[PDB]
Amino acid sequence: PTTDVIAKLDWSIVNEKCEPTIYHLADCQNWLPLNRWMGKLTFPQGVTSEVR
Amino acid sequence: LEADGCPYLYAIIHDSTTGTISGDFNLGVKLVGIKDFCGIGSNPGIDGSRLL
Amino acid sequence: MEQNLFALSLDDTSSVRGSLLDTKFAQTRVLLSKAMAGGDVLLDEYLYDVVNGQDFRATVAFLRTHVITGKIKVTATTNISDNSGCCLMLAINSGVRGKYSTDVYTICSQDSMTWNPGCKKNFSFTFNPNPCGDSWSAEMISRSRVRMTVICVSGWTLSPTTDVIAKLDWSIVNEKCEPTIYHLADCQNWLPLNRWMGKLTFPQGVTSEVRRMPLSIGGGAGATQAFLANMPNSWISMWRYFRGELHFEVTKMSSPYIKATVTFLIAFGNLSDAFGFYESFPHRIVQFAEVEEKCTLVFSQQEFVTAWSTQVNPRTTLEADGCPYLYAIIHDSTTGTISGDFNLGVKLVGIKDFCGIGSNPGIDGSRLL
Amino acid sequence: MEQNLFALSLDDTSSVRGSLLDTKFAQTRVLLSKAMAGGDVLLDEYLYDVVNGQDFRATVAFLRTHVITGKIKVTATTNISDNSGCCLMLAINSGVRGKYSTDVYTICSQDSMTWNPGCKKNFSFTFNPNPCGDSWSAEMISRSRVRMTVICVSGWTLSPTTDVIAKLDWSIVNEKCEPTIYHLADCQNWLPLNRWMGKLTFPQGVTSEVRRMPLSIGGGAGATQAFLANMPNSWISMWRYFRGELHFEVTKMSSPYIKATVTFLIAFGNLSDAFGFYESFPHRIVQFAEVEEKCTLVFSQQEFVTAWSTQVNPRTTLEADGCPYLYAIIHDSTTGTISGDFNLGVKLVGIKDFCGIGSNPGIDGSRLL
Repeated sequence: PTTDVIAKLDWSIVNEKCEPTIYHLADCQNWLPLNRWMGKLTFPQGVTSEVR
Repeated sequence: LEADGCPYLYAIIHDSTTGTISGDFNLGVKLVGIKDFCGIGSNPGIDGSRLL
Repeated sequence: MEQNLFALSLDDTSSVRGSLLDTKFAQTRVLLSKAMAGGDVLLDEYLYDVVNGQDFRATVAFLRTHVITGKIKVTATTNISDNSGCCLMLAINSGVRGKYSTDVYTICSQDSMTWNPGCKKNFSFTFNPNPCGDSWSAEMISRSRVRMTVICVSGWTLSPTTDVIAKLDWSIVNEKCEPTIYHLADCQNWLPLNRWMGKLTFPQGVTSEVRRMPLSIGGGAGATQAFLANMPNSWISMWRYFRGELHFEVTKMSSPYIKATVTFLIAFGNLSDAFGFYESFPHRIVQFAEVEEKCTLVFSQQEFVTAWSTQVNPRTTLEADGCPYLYAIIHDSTTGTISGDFNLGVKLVGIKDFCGIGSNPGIDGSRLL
Repeated sequence: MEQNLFALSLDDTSSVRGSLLDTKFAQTRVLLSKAMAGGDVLLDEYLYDVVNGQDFRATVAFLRTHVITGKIKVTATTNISDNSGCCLMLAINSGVRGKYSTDVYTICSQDSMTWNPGCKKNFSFTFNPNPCGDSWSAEMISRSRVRMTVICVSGWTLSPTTDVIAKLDWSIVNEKCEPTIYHLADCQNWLPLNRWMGKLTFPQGVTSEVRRMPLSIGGGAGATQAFLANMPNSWISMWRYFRGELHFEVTKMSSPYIKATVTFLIAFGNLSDAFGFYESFPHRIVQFAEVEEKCTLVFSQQEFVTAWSTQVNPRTTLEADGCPYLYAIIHDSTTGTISGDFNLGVKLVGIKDFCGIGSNPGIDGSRLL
C-alpha cells in the first residue's frame, strides 16, 4: 500500500497480576506454557487444488 | 512419510481461493496452553531441525 | 459365534441422523468465472447419476439404509475479497422432458434459494426431492431423472481475481419437510409457486431512471418468440386476474461500492418514468450496503383490494393499461466511483390470502417477463 | 447458507454404535478344503492392509471417525450337512518378526477362540487389537503389522461335499474390552495366557488306548529340532514349577458318527497306558454327541496342592518322572460304523489362584508338546 506508516510504541506498565511462568518436569500435566511458533502458509490466487 | 508414524495438522482448503486482483492467501499456527499434557521418556539425541 | 443375528443389529434401515457431516458425502467444486455470458451455469448434474463412488461420512446409506426423511441440505464455502456483489441460484425441479432449458426462471422454481458470490461467508438450501410429502428411497428422482444447478443472473459487475469454483456440500438434515401443494379453491391464505422475476441492469452516472415493469403473473416466460411454463406460474393461474398480498425478495447482487435506492410497490403502469415527482405512490425501498443486500417486499389489500390480470395477450396496452403493480423509481443519485452499473431482485414465495377465480380460456404472448 | 458450522454437526469423531451391521464392512470367503495337510490355513491377511476399498454399512470411519473403543467382532455363517465335525482357529496376535510361523499354537494365542466346521450354525470371536486397554485409532496394528487367520488342527475326518469357504464378518461391538496382563507377583487368582494343546488322533476299532501326555507348561513348543515361545507360555513361567487350578477346553472336532469317552485329570505320568484298571484316578470325562462337543476342564488343590515344573530338559524322565498331570484313558469301545478315527482338545484360559515362584536359569528342550 500507501507508504511506510511507522506508528507509535507506547508502554510503561499496568497493575496486573503478573503470572510466574515455569514448566513441570513431571511431564504429564494440565495446561501448557512454551508458546511454539509455527504459522503462515503462502497461498496462490486462482484455486490451485491445495492442501499444504 | 511412506513409513510416517502418527496424525497431526496437515491442512486441506475447501473453498475456491480468490483476490479479484493479484494476491495469495496465508494461515497462522501457535501453542500457548494444552489440556493436560503427557510427556515422558527421553530422546538421547539427534536433531535434524525439521524444515519447521 | 452362533446367533439368529439375522435380525439382531443387522437389518439396516435407519433414516439417518448423522451429524450433518456424519451425513456429508459430496465433493464437487462449484464453478466460477469472469469472461462470462450473463447467466452463467456453474453446472447441472443429477441426483444418483451425480457420481457413483464418493468416500464420505454417511457412506453405504446413499444406496443401503433404505429410507430416511429429512431435507438433502447444502452449504458451499465461497467469498472473494470486498469490491462487488453478485447473484446465483441452484437448480432443482422435476425429472425432465427432452432437450429442455437452463435458467433462473427455469431450473430452480420447484424448490429454491437465492445467493451472492461474496456475502460474508455462505448460503443455505435444504433439498427434499419429494414435494408429495417426505420420506425417501434411492429412486424418486433417479428413475425420475432430475438434474440440479448453480448460476447468476446479475453478477459482480466488477469482474475479479480468478475463477473461484468453491465446494458443493450436502446429504440431508432432520427437518420437518413441508409437503407443498396449491389449493384449486383459489382464494387462500399463504401462497406457494415462487415466481422468478428479479434483477435490473442499472447504469452508473444518474441516468434519471425508474425502470417500471408490471406485476402481471402467468404460466412462465418468453425467449425469442418462444416461452416457458413453470410451477410458480400456471396452476398459479387457470383463474383470470390474480388478487393477493404477495411479495418479492430483492437483493444487492450489485454493489457495496455502487448503491441506489429504488421504491417498490403498486402505482400505475400507464405513467412513463418521467413523472413530475415520481416518489408519489405508497412507498417501500432500497438504500443498499457492503453488508446489507437481500430484501423482500409486502403489498396487500389496505393497498389494492381490487383485481388485475394473471394473464395478457401480445397486444395488451399502457395507453389503455388496466391495474397497479410494481413499476419502480430510484431516488438517490446512482454511483460506483469506478466503472459499474446497479441491479434489483424480485420473487414470490407466500402471499396474504390470495383471491384467484374465473379462468382464462386462452392466449399466451409470454410478456417479455 | 452462512454458519460457523465448522463445529456444528460436522467435526466427526464418533466412537461408533452402528448396529453390528450398521457397523459391518467386510467381505472375504473363509477358505475350506478336503485334500488337505492337517493344519489347513484358510488364510492370514492383515488389519488395514486387509483391503482398501470395501462398500459397507459402517464406511468412512475405517479411516475417518477417529477413535472408537469396542471389540472388532466376527460371526462366519458356515455348516455342511450331518456326517462329521472338525476343528478351526482364527489367528490374532502381535505385529511380526521376520519369516515367522503359522499354527494354532502360534497364530491365535494373543486373543483367541475355537470352532467346528459343522456345528449348528456359527462361531463368535470379538477382536480388540489393543490389549493395553481399549480405545483405538487406525494405526496400532497397521504400523504394528499384525496378520490374522482361520484353520483346523483336527478336522472332519470324513472329508465331504466340496470346498465351502463361508464369510468373514466383522467391524466391532460396544463391549467392555478387558485389558489383559499377567502379575509378576506369581501366586494369583485367575490366569491369562491361553495355552494351546488339544487334539488326539484316535483310531477306529478299540485299540486299547490311553494316550497319556503330561501337563508340563513352558515357553511355547517344538518343530523338528526347532521350538516356539508364545504368550500363554513364557512370562507364564520365569518361576520354576507351576502351581494352580487351571483347566482345559476339549471339544468334539471328531464325530457324531464316531464317539469315545476319555477321562481328564491328574494321576501320574510314570504309569504306561496298560494299567490293570486305568479308570483309577479322581476322574472327569468324554461321552460325545452330534450336538454336544466343546468341553472344558477343572483340576485344583483339594487335588494337587503341591508343585510340578513349568519347564523340562531334553532328557527328563518317566522311570524317574516327577509330578501328576492329565495323561488320559478312554473307557468306551471306540467307533465310526465307517472309516474314522477320534480326537480330543486341550486349553488354559484362567486358573483358580496360581502359585508361581522360583525361576529357571535355563534349558529349553521344547517337549514334543
